Amino acid sequence: GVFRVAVSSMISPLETMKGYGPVLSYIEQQTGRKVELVQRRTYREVNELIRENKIDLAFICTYSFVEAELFGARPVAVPQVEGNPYYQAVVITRRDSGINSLEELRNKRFAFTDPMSFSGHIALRGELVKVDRTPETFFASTFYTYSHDNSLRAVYDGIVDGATIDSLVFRSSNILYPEIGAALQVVHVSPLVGAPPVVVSPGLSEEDYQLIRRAFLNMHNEPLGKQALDTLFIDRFVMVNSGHYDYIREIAGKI
Repeated sequence: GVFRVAVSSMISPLETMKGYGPVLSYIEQQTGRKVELVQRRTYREVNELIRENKIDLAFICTYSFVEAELFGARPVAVPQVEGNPYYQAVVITRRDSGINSLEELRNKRFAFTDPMSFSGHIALRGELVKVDRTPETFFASTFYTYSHDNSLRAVYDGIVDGATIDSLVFRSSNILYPEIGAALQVVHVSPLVGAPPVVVSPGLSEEDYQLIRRAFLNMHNEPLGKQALDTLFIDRFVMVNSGHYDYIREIAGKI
């Protein structure tokens, strides 16, 4: 049958099929199966498609992966970006705010991305356990933007006092958008975590799992695979190291 690949529609609005097109063509080449792109606004909805075996493969966030593993989602491979199969969250404020630390955001307005994002939510919910607080009992108000880009924009425009976003989104935005760049500062960085594993649904056969894993790990050695990687701003796919996610697994237990 069709091979269904699920992604969030909010990471790159209007540019999702443009971004994923080449890698879907690569999956078609390596599997011989017609590929359908399945989009949802929320990572909660993407995880429910995986749980119910309504899709074969998904590009999900790192906290989504820690939840999806409990219902038998299997990691395929991990993207290596800027030479690292790992990353962190950054907390950003305006240089002119007088808010120069995570601590000084107490009783301030804060933006998260998707509730199931590590770099956009769970990193900060986890760290606040240190002082027996939650976002709701630490910040004056919280808002879920479902977008690293839109959280960065809300800090820039002064709508919120702070946000947590992916480090590469921030550093790339600083280059692309020079004025937003000069207005913003990183005041806090999270611990390191593994890059989000590409996953398959629990229903997939062991032969299909091995075929897909080998295709992802070999993608950088195939001409179409190289085009797919360049388009996604990924160096290559490397083998999953389960230990890379243990900080997130521990946070999940502490809520």
